[PDB]
Amino acid sequence: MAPSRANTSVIVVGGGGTIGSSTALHLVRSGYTPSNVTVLDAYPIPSSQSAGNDLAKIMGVSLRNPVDLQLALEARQMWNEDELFKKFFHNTGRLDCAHGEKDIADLKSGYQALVDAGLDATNEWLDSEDEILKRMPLLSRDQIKGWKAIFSKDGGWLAAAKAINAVGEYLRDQGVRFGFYGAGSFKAPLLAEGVCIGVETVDGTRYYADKVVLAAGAWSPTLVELHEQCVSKAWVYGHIQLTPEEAARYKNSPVVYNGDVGFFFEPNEHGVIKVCDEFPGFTRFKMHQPFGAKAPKRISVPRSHAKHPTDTIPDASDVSIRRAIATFMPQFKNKKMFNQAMCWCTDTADAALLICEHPEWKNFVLATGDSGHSFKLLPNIGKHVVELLEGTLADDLAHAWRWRPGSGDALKSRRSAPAKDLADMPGWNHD
Ligand SMILES: Cc1cc2nc3c(=O)[nH]c(=O)nc-3n(C[C@H](O)[C@H](O)[C@H](O)COP(=O)(O)OP(=O)(O)OC[C@H]3O[C@@H](n4cnc5c(N)ncnc54)[C@H](O)[C@@H]3O)c2cc1C
Ligand SMILES: [Cl-]
Ligand SMILES: [Cl-]
Ligand SMILES: [Cl-]
Ligand code: NA
Ligand code: NA
Repeated sequence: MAPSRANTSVIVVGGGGTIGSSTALHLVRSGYTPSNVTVLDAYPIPSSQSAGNDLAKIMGVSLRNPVDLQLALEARQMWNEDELFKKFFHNTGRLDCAHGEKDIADLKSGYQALVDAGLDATNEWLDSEDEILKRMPLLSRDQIKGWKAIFSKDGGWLAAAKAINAVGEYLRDQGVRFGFYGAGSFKAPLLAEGVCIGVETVDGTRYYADKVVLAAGAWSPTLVELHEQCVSKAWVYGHIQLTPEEAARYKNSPVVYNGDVGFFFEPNEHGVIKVCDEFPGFTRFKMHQPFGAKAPKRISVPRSHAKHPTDTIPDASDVSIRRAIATFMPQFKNKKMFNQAMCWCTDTADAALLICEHPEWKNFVLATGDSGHSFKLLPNIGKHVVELLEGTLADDLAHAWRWRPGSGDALKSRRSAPAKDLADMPGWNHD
């Protein structure tokens, strides 16, 4: 007879990443026996190639629809109040800025949506250079001519690697089982007459459990057949070094974001500032056969920086990140950029998550579709994956997250354009 919580075993594939580690965290917190939880990943938690594993990330701009609202609020509560996560959230505030008549109009209606969702207390509209420089004087009046902004008091950045590592340490201490590398890289579900009973990894190690969760990020559509519900894309970052004097000047600075430029935020403990641009992402299409598809298909397969650490970023991304520096930090415009790299995410057509049982395999549950904006949900997203496993997922979440092949083009998703492909963007490959 099929089990209580204490007797239920769960494998989390990709449990070294954002959604996976959250899932393992909430299994244990909700009272699964730790030894009954297995975390499998290609790399040790925090996984080298996890989009959530770098020294610092920003919370980022919320999406403006009610499910994302509720998730981001859940997350915010936990980043403020959860003893595990609190210490890694740096509540510097955020400026979401815009320039151009269309962009500013969209920013303003976005602002109104926030007011109308009841976030008026923590968001203010800034309608001049002066009001923006008040919130961050270190911005350049020349550069932000005619900018307007939303300032969010609740915004900030996240010691992301440190957070996932704290989760990993907690899982470890509690007695979660780990397999990494050959013993952690998913190859295929184990199936008994149409029902999933485990997974086999690349090196042929077999694991058995009552539930399997595929939280494999950008790799999810490469591992099992998803009929293009998820299309995986790379974004880019670089770093600049500030002197101790400069770093101290920039300390406690808000996150600054502009959708036409990119973002940056305060330097870390080592006086390093991370800079990103904003763009529709890059695919890397090639032939690959997920499991559960008759035949190899052209799909976007991440080019992993962990597998290929000599990779950088396309020349065009160097140019766009440079432009961001020159706009945000004109006085640093000559600083050398280092540790430029790509991180991989996976887009759904509607940019909502894909968290559902796989129609073909009972007890095989997808938890992916992160759509380039889910790191903020590290604290909370696992709770809802567990809910799904337990049949208790709220209706609206289950709906937003449901299986939905053929329901839109994820290559474009909600971005401004279909992603370009790395094959056509020179300068990242240094083999
Ligand atoms: C530059 C950049 C800026 C971003 N900005 C923001 C932001 O401001 N705010 C925000 O909320 N989000 C942001 N995102 C997105 C955020 O990083 C992701 O949405 C989130 O981290 C993805 O979570 P995930 O668990 O789906 O994937 P990941 O964290 O990448 O985890 C997937 C895991 O699966 C593992 N895996 C892969 N293949 C296998 C296999 N065969 N077997 C076992 N395991 C496997 C991987 O090793 C990895 O650990 C940003 C991302 C990038 C790259
Ligand atoms: Cl932010
Ligand atoms: Cl300076
Ligand atoms: Cl490759
Ligand atoms: Na990293
Ligand atoms: Na200034």
